[PDB]
Amino acid sequence: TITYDVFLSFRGEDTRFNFTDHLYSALGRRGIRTFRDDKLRRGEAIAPELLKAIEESRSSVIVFSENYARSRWCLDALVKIMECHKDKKDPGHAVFPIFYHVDPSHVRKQEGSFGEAFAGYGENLKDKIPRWRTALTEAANLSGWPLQDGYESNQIKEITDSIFRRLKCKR
Ligand SMILES: NC(=O)c1ccc[n+]([C@@H]2O[C@H](COP(=O)([O-])OP(=O)(O)OC[C@H]3O[C@@H](n4cnc5c(N)ncnc54)[C@H](O)[C@@H]3O)[C@@H](O)[C@H]2O)c1
Repeated sequence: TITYDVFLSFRGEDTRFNFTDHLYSALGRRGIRTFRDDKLRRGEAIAPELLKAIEESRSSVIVFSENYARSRWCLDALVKIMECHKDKKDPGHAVFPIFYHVDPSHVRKQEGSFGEAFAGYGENLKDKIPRWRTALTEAANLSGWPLQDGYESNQIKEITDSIFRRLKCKR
């Protein structure tokens, strides 16, 4: 079953109210139905509604940001997104990564200030760190958009145009 065209994965502390919100609106203007979580959530494990939303999405757009790996919920959602890209067919789950002011290699290799996040995870999350690294490394190896300082409105326009074209070709 399919409900959304795009599941928007992002680190709220970094881009909730600014870049990802403008990206969310641009996707809507193109007729791309997008799930952008805005609910208050608490607890240890990721909310099941988010995992369910990923399963019912034709694709996921990941807004990688400096502190993305500092949130277990973002990493857990990424693991689900990549398990979906690999295992799901009819329809497939496309994955569009956006490196928002982060070096793509910092995400792929878990290096730089982006990689420092894994020092804060202890042995309570030993079993998780390998699937987290693998999901990050895999996601960073899909054709995306490295975004450095620049006119964001144009960056988002090119990104959502390319996603609109790719999703229409997948249908
Ligand atoms: N999947 C891709 O489209 C892509 C593109 C470039 C590099 N890479 C990864 O980086 C490694 C090294 O690449 P290189 O030797 O060409 O030099 P490099 O690491 O400098 O990358 C070349 C250019 O591609 C950009 N880039 C990196 N990851 C990207 C991605 N996922 N989507 C779009 N652009 C991306 C970089 O910012 C850089 O401008 C490769 O072995 C691969 O794992 C992947």
